[PDB]
Amino acid sequence: EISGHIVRSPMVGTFYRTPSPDAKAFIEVGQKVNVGDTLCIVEAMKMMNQIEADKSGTVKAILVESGQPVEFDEPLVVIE
Ligand SMILES: *C(=O)CCCC[C@@H]1SC[C@@H]2NC(=O)N[C@@H]21
Repeated sequence: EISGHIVRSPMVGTFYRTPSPDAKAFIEVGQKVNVGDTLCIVEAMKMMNQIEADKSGTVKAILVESGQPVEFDEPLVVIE
């Protein structure tokens, strides 16, 4: 059985769950995202790699661990 969809970081940077401290937190666990919705930023050299969920579904968890540097092909967020 498939485990949904997993999003692996395309490059290296810095994962996160809550951008601008004065925000509403990005797509965290138990969250709902639809093809066309935001996801999160990578923060690679100040590029704001703000990804946008394009597979719809409900986030299951994160393996990259926000606040931690990102690496090529890193499960940023796994959707259910
Ligand atoms: C880049 O100019 C310096 C670091 C910027 C950090 C960014 S702002 C939105 C995210 N939230 C946070 O705490 N850090 C990320």
